[PDB]
Amino acid sequence: MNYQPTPEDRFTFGLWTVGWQGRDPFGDATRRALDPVESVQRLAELGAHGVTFHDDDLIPFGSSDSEREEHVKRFRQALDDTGMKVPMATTNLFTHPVFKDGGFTANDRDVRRYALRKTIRNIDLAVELGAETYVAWGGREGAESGGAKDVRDALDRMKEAFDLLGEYVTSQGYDIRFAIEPKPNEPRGDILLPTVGHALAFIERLERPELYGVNPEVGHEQMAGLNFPHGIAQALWAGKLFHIDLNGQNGIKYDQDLRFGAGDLRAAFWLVDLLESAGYSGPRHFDFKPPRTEDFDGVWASAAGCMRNYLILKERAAAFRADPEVQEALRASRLDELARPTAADGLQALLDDRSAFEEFDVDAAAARGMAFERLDQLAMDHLLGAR
Amino acid sequence: MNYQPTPEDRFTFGLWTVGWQGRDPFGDATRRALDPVESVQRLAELGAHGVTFHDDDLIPFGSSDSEREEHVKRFRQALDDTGMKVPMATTNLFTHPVFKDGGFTANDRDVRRYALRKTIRNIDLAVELGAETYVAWGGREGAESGGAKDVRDALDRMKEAFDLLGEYVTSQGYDIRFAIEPKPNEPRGDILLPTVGHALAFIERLERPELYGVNPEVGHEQMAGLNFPHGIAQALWAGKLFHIDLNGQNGIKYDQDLRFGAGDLRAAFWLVDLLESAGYSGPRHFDFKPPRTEDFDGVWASAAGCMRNYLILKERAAAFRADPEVQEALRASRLDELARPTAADGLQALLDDRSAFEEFDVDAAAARGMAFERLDQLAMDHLLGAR
Amino acid sequence: MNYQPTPEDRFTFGLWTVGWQGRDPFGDATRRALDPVESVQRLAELGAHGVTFHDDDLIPFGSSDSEREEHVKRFRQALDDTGMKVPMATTNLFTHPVFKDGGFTANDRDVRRYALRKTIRNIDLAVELGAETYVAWGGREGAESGGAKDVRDALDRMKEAFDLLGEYVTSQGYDIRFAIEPKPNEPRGDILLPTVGHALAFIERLERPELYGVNPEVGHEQMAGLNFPHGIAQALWAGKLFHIDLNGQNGIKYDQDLRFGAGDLRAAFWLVDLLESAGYSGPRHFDFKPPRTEDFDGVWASAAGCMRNYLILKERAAAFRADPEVQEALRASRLDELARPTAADGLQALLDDRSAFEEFDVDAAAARGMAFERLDQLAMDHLLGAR
Amino acid sequence: MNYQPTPEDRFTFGLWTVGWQGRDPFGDATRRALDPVESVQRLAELGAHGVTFHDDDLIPFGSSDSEREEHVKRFRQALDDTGMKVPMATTNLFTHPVFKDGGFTANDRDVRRYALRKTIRNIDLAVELGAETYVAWGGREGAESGGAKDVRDALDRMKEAFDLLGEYVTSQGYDIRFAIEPKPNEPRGDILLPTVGHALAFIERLERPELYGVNPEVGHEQMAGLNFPHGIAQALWAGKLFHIDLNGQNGIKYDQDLRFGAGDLRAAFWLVDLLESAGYSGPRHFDFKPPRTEDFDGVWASAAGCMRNYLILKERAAAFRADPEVQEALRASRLDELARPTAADGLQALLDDRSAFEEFDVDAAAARGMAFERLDQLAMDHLLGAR
Ligand SMILES: O=C[C@H](O)[C@@H](O)[C@H](O)CO
Ligand SMILES: O=C[C@H](O)[C@@H](O)[C@H](O)CO
Ligand SMILES: O=C[C@H](O)[C@@H](O)[C@H](O)CO
Ligand SMILES: O=C[C@H](O)[C@@H](O)[C@H](O)CO
Ligand SMILES: [Mn+2]
Ligand SMILES: [Mn+2]
Ligand SMILES: [Mn+2]
Ligand SMILES: [Mn+2]
Ligand SMILES: [Mn+2]
Ligand SMILES: [Mn+2]
Ligand SMILES: [Mn+2]
Ligand SMILES: [Mn+2]
Repeated sequence: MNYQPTPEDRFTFGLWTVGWQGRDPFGDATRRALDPVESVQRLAELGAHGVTFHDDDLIPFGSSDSEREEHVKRFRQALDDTGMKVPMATTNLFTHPVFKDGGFTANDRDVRRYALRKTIRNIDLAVELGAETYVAWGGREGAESGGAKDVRDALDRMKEAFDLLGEYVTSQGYDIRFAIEPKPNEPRGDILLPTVGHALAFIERLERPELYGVNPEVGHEQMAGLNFPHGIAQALWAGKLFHIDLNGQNGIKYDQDLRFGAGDLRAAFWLVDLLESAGYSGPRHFDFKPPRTEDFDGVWASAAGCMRNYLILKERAAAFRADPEVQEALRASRLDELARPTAADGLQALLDDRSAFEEFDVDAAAARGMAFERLDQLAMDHLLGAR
Repeated sequence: MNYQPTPEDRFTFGLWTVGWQGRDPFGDATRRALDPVESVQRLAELGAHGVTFHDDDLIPFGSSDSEREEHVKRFRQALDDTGMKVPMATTNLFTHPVFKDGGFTANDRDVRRYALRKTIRNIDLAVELGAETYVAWGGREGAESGGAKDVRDALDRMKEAFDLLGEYVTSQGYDIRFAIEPKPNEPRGDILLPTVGHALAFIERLERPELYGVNPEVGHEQMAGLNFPHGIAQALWAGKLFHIDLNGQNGIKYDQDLRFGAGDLRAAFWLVDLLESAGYSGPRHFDFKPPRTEDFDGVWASAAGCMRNYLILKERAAAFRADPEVQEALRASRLDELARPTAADGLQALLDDRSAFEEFDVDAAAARGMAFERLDQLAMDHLLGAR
Repeated sequence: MNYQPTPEDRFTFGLWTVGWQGRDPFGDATRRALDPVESVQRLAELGAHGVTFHDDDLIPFGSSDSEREEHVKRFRQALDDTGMKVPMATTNLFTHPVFKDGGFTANDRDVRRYALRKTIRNIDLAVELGAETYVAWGGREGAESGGAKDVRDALDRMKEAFDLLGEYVTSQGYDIRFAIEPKPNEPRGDILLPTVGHALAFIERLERPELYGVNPEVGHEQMAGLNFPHGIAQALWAGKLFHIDLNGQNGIKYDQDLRFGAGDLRAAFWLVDLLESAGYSGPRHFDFKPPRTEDFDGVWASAAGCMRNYLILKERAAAFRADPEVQEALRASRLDELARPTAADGLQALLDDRSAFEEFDVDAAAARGMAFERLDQLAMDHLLGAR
Repeated sequence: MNYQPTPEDRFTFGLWTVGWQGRDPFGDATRRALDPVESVQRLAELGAHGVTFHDDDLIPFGSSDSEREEHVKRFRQALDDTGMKVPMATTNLFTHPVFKDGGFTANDRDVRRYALRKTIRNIDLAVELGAETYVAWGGREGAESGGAKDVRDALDRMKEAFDLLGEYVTSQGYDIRFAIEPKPNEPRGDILLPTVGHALAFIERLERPELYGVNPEVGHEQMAGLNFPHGIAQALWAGKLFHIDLNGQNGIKYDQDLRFGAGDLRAAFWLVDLLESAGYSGPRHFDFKPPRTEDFDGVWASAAGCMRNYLILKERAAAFRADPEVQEALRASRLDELARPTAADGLQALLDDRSAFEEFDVDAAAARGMAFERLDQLAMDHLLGAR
């Protein structure tokens, strides 16, 4: 009873994940830097389907056009040697000090123009390597104090930047869509577009809303104490689940980025149940950090655990949905009824229907138990293999 | 140096606020029930502009049409005697046991039809009494376990219900708009549309989005650790701030509903700064609960404190914005620059502008300090009257 | 592969758990009251070992001595008929309005004397029914505002009350110990002795510290975002784990009291691992509330799930500790070394040991990986039965 | 109406506070390193009384005995030139990779011995420079996973280390006491002794408890959602408030370390009220980080704000306690009664007192209002200078 990933499972990792050196707010790096070529080779051996990158992970900041081309050629040869793909790319608009007050919403206009230029340069590269999605995480957009940022002005600036990127992609005829990734705080005291809901609402005000979706991260919605699977169902309902970041988090605290399955395990089960039942077909991307207590062996074990945990949860959710006893429990809890329209008969029919009010027996309806605890215990039995 | 409210300040209170008997999950009521007529009279004496109600606060559940009319006539006479208005009304779809699994999203179809009928009956009453806004708080919509609610089906049901209410209002020619009020949890384990962002996004999928806005509550966004003034700026940016619920909360815990100004005082200051500077012209509604430790004297002192605290914050934010030293600090922090377009010159101009990339001096830009702490201390000096 | 509880498993429940009518801050009861005799009989049938009670759960507040004796005789006959025991008892010092500002720390001296009298009356009853532990949950001790309670004065009053109860027990020659149960908030804004640590520290200032221990609750330490199993290890380290309250909670929010195993499942696994490995021999008490969505069938299914979940976790933690591959992993992570004294050689020997400083190779030591992720994945494999 | 600090106010700062370069988990330093001599001079000019240090802030890790002496001589001359003192010192047992699994509780025994040696070397230096308090923050003691640390073994190791340090100090005849500083998480997933309560309880198990107290930090207890002033009153009640770390934090999130007065302003007011009324006479130490958005001018403005905010709160709490109207309100809320013994008459007298039970009028007592909201509004009026 083994669970082996194959490239067909669509598992992807950022270069910055297995490549994290372990530098935290309180400590120095515990591991040497990894050459991107080595990460591509090691991930291919574990069964991953591909990798993602920020511009700065692949081409060191400040590289001349000569070194740039060299870094790209070497990477490209590693992808050719292993069959690994690059489904998503993003920009680093958070490390360099110039971004201390943001990229797209920095108060300084000069920095905002620079941020757009750095981004556009990377979209060209992403298209060349075949990415289908371009993510945007505005980690420096926000503030630590109230007077430092007028948020209405900041959203105008954020809209302006995304509308210019949409103009660029359409002008070039590229087949690439954008995915905004929300985070409530860290590194800024409060970050703009803090949750999936805030990001979905913002997209509706862009000039071409169809080019943009969300890239939610498990641990970021949990940093606000929200239900991850409910946020994802809202993103699927809106047709905006363009990409996803998988990891684990233990509650409202700093962003841990533990391997997928760590953190809230029941949430991980319901998330896999939802992705598989809704037919999500994008990459299963892991944005995690092998703890700094680990050496290289531990990095590879942590990345392998990410894939393993998804495969086990996939099997348990499938057995759960397939069990006839569960199907009867879902009927007993009226899941079937939730799926039917409340009033396909229309407004006038509802208004004339005495069974909906005048003669509705509230006490009989109220006495009906929901049977949700029997259903939840079947789900627990299935996750634990005690079924 | 006194701060007296007058009806011109637009301060409103729910009957359920000063009328809360003090029953909590762990204890019996500490105060006798108040007759709505008495609350109208006492609030008019403190300087309030009006009151709001849930159908069940005014007409006891189960009342025959005869008692209904009687409860309304008496209320109407109290409004005439004091000059108090009724700017908002709402429905109780949470107390009666029939609503244990929700109103609009209950799994039982019969309950969902009943919920719509109970709501429609109250919209007619609200219009008769002159309300301009009808709020919807789906406190029972959500779940305690994963299998109990398919959220995509639940959002279809929630959309269906709001679309039918929109059809009803337009069919009757009423001048009333709806305001959805988000809450992340309590009484359900997780509530649907948990934050202002989730509610704004949902409204964009309704058949007539222009009839719906949000009614955010200070304490509810703080229950998710979010920045209230940032959520309100997003609601104003979208043109959807239809009404607001003012109160205080000390962090992520049960919903406290303390008087306005209690809880996060700095957030209260920035919220008042924003409402007044954006020109919000709706009611300043207090949805709070005088602590159960209080007698009737304490209820009235708590409600008076609500208004007083808003008036003091209003004065301090106005002195803050009016101070020439603050105006120079805002320029020093580049608030002026955040308000200017990043690229009014257009995409092609940005792409050809070498000053935005090729010749951008990142190090010089990065070395520029934001001066946000000097600005924040001026704001602190102003709030404390140490300026 | 079934998991049947027997009285030998020591599973206990409060009358107030399966007896919760479902009244919440926002809603009326959804279930009729249960006669204590019926709960005793139903729990005996599910395999429980016993029940616990607050004075007010067994004898309705205000009962004359005649009704009191009657309520006791009936209960006593049900215990005799089923073989159920009563290992713990407690006092209700939170429901009646008189307790609105606390019991032992109320500002009114008269209420504090009354609280002690009500408690003493119940200790006599508890001893008569054979309880070995008397719990104290000061749910009303605390405040919603800063000036309302001087905490140093409040701790003097709390010490005085516990010292008088200790004097009473010793004077009567009773074999009963006290267990203080911490809760950070709810129903008060902030409760005194908010966590296990605060309660252990307070006990050290009592006149006879040996008579007092703690009764930690899973969900209460999680309401402060703390690690439950770490708090329990500290209570075991101090020799103060007198009783325990088992349930589930999903994070920092209102006190949910879900059935045990719900909430943080990994925490539940590590807690069972610790109770069983440390040899905890007290009752396994469930302080939970079957959700108000349930009818009587759902109440009994929820209580049965509590016991089932403990039994499954017990089996998985035992298989985890018994696996030779886990034993080698623990050695690989140096768990063996953590158990050895750092300096049994003494201070002078450590000071003269050049291998501890002057010649310590920090870089070699730092490069050693902890292998914690391999170990954690083995634990995950074991919990899920994927091992 | 100015608030100027003087050395008599006892304001102190760590070298690491104004010296923070701005490196965060997501970004590079934004400011150049400061020479400790320059910080001493600048702080003396702002009115500080002294500075504190970790060994590594003063003498770069790895320095030979020759460079060590040089770093000390230069520092010593700056203290002589300005009249600044050094009231506290501490050890860095968290930055170097060797400490990745902790100092005193690392699984590797060799690292634990090294940690003690590094600490002892610094206690000698601290005594030489005149420190009266030696702080211990075990930031790396804890874990990210359950199996990685047996907590009972870890507490044995932590007790062993503190007992050896106590043996060393007494053996040398030094007049220095230890202060343990709690933090619930960050950098480890969960840190041992997470709150003031956990640290006070642990001290009671040391061989010489009188040598140890706590160094609580505002932002750390708030990271667990706890009430800072209540934790401090418990530490004062126990006679263990040896030192204090002042700063601001906005809720449960990463450790922000904002300047004092930022964060929870009402908590800051009640904390100052308590320190001043209890007569705390130790240093008023600021452990904060000027935001990375700032240049050197902003660093100095942030440090000056720390002192200013304490002085303003000190004035408002003193006016609050001195107001006759407040004194009458405290009597109205029975603060006077909370300070009197509940039963100085003794147990037997309480048991025979019918006024405490048999004839206690619970309904009359329950109807008495606490008048806490009037009292809290007076406190708000006083903090805002609207009084
Ligand atoms: O920009 C980095 C990514 O876009 C993101 O997914 C980070 O790794 C933050 O979660
Ligand atoms: O339905 C009640 C209201 O709509 C709401 O504002 C409540 O008082 C919850 O906050
Ligand atoms: O007083 C009730 C109990 O002592 C306690 O365990 C409650 O059920 C709160 O958790
Ligand atoms: O060890 C550093 C200190 O002891 C501490 O106060 C830190 O600055 C963490 O808060
Ligand atoms: Mn993350
Ligand atoms: Mn991410
Ligand atoms: Mn509320
Ligand atoms: Mn509200
Ligand atoms: Mn509880
Ligand atoms: Mn309990
Ligand atoms: Mn800190
Ligand atoms: Mn500190």
